Amino acid sequence: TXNDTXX
Repeated sequence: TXNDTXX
């Protein structure tokens, strides 16, 4: 759900 660890 963002940039840190994809998601």
